[PDB]
Amino acid sequence: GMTEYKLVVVGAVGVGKSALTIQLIQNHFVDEYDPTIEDCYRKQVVIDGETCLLDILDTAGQEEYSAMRDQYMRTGEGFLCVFAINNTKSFEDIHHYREQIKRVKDSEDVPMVLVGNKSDLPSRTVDTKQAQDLARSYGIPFIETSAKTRQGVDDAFYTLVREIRKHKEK
Ligand SMILES: Nc1nc2c(ncn2[C@@H]2O[C@H](COP(=O)(O)OP(=O)(O)O)[C@@H](O)[C@H]2O)c(=O)[nH]1
Ligand SMILES: *Sc1ccc(F)c(F)c1
Ligand SMILES: [Mg+2]
Repeated sequence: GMTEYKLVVVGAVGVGKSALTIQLIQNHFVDEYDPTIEDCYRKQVVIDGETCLLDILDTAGQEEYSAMRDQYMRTGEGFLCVFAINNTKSFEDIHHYREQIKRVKDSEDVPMVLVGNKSDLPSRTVDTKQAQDLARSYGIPFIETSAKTRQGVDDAFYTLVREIRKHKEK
């Protein structure tokens, strides 16, 4: 089979995890997608000339059993840590997600990309400089996206694949 990357999209409810994922997969923007639905998507793409399969888990937070969260964190190779630029709490929540993924994988070397979504809105509580500072402290890229306009969306996902590649070649 073609090379396969397992990606997991995490972050506070309402930040745009579903909208980002559906924009990547189906190239349209979804105004309303039930906040409580968690689903694994598949999409064949070409990244740096490489035909590959993306398995993307669009997460929805708490699970029936915490075992289920741990399972997808161990399976996942890379994580999109998403906040919304007009939501400070969602930015603060990033610390929790960073910690929890490292904790479950018991690793200090977990491919991640920090994503500030909703960049199309003038309304902004988290400046680029603040987000850049956090990503720098993690040693990971920061990308601003808009699931609505599509800006930055392929970059967010493809960068995460490239981060996974760097980990795997070690
Ligand atoms: N303006 C704007 N709205 C967005 C963007 N991404 C998501 N939304 C809206 O934010 C709300 C929550 O998005 P959703 O994808 O369901 O967030 P999730 O809970 O993280 O899965 C929905 O009403 C979306 O239409 C974006 O990039 N720009
Ligand atoms: S689509 C998917 C399901 C589970 C998982 F851990 C992933 F990384 C992707
Ligand atoms: Mg959702």
